[PDB]
Amino acid sequence: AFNIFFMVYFFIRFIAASDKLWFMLEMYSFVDYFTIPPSFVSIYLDRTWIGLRFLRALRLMTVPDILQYLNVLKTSSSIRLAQLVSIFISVWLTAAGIIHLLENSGDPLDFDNAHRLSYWTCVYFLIVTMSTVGYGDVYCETVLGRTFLVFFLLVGLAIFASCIPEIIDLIGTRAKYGGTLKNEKGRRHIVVCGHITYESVSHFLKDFLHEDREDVDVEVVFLHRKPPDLELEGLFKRHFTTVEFFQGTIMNPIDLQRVKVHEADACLVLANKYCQDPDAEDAANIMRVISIKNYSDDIRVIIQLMQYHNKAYLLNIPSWDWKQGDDVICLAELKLG
Amino acid sequence: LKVRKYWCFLLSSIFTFLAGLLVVLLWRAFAFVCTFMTEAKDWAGELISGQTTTGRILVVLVFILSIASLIIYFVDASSEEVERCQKWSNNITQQIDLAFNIFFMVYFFIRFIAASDKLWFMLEMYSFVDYFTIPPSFVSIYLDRTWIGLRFLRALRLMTVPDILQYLNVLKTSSSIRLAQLVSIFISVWLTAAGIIHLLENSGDPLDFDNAHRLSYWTCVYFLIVTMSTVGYGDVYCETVLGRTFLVFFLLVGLAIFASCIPEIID
Ligand SMILES: CC(C)CCC[C@@H](C)[C@H]1CC[C@H]2[C@@H]3CC=C4C[C@@H](O)CC[C@]4(C)[C@H]3CC[C@]12C
Ligand SMILES: CC(C)CCC[C@@H](C)[C@H]1CC[C@H]2[C@@H]3CC=C4C[C@@H](O)CC[C@]4(C)[C@H]3CC[C@]12C
Ligand SMILES: [K+]
Ligand SMILES: [K+]
Ligand SMILES: [K+]
Ligand SMILES: [K+]
Repeated sequence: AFNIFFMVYFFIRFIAASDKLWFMLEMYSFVDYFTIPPSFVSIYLDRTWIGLRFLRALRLMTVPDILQYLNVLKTSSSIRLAQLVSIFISVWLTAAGIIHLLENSGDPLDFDNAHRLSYWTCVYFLIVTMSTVGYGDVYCETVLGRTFLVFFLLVGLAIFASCIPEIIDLIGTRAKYGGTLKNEKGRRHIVVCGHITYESVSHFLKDFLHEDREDVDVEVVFLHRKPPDLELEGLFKRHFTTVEFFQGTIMNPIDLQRVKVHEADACLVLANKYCQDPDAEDAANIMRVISIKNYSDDIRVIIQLMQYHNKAYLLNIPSWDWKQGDDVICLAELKLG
Repeated sequence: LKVRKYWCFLLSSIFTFLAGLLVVLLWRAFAFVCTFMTEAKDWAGELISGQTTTGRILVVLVFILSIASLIIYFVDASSEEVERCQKWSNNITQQIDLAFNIFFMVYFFIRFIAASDKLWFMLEMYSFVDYFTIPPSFVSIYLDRTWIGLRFLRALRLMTVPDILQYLNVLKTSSSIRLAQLVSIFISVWLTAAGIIHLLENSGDPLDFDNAHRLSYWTCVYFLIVTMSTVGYGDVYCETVLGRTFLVFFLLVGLAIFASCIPEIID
């Protein structure tokens, strides 16, 4: 019942083929040549043979094509991952079928040195070979089995060494920093963005959380684009109950929702004082204030500014209001003062 | 050993995980249809991170019994048999195991309170270790018989050593933190995988248990390092169906760990 469907599917593919000569030599059609015709012969002969039924595993390499036809796979990484997994599994299962047939049948024209091996033992034997472990508990004994193993060792080992490392890093690790900040009743928090480094965060947290000042239950939420390094991650661990970090940009309205800017007491924009171009640094920080004010107008913003002539741009923003608590800390004005 | 009660140990661990999973979901529904918790949640989170003086003691105390729990598992796996019945009062090893396990459940409860969301906490990797470790101890207490079970999961607790050292500010530079993470990950995976091989090979195939392969735990440790190095002497190899099945999955991922951790540890 399955084979008759595949021949009419083969005929449909034949009609759709642009050139018939190259279609007959296609890899997929070669699978159908050695699969369906044996079924009819076994029907007339009233006897069954395992034959080359292992070639059905080669049909798994068209799964990424099938998923792309239905638009299930969209991003490039998912397409690459699907191709590598499908190729590795199909080759692994097909090679195990070849070993299973050659070993169990025995040498041709005598068929007296048959080696009894289960198919799943051959699957286990194949993965030991591709990993280059080679226990030797299971090994090929027939001439044909060893002959195929010689060719497989040349090409099969390269597939394992190229697919598995690329599969692992493509999967990667789950995003450690992400998701929305959990809402709490009667909770006060501030959002700190801009120049977020280990030196800037540690210096800020020491001054912000000092037992010489009044005790207030305000927690700090950090938003930055680049993931933190190991030193910064350890610092956040030591302040687990009062400091939270999220990965994202203040210019993305989605990320502003994640950190709950509209519910924050104030937004603090740190600046890179040791920057090559003070004008470029000031322009980036000014755009951050515009993004925050665009999301909501009644949010207190405190921003570190590098040069005084850039202060006019912030003052000309319609939503900027010094009465409501918006402040500009100009390093050039304060230092020279 | 006429009838094996290993299913009772597995059923209780599955039931405990399922009961806790639905209770959290039911409590969310119960809360939906219907100040101390907030105060306790902040206090609990401060304790597990070792911010206060009592928090530092608990974090250090967690380190001490994490190694101790694994050590008593080594002497427990040295037994020739995997299943045996004995009075709990006769052996002092079971008594010490109970003393360590009761601490880990109250430590689990403290971590549960400190958790921001309870649903994701129940699915955490660390909590999965506690699901299959402590509930079997109580079942073995009532059944008056002991089983090796999944006690090898205690080695997974070693991956929190870098977190413990970071809580106490022992690790400061980035290189030391990276080195601690790689060493802890490699050792925990190596010891856990050896425990899986030791259990599967010694127990035998399920529902028959007649093809058991007698292997010591340290032989499995030696077998694992030969596998990850891709040397494969073949003097020691898996014979059971379940043992080979796990080896197939380990060869896909375990070999990558060795090839990525050891070169990075050396330099
Ligand atoms: C594309 C064509 C020309 C390639 C050559 C045809 C191939 C596929 C055919 C022709 C001869 C056939 C082989 C003849 C003899 C044997 C030995 C038997 O115990 C297993 C099958 C096996 C190994 C056959 C496999 C398929 C085979 C190799
Ligand atoms: C997270 C949950 C859903 C995963 C599935 C539950 C797992 C952990 C449980 C359910 C069935 C259990 C298995 C049932 C049978 C056996 C065979 C026995 O000789 C060794 C233990 C072993 C191998 C058990 C290991 C643990 C097990 C696999
Ligand atoms: K090798
Ligand atoms: K070898
Ligand atoms: K080898
Ligand atoms: K060998």
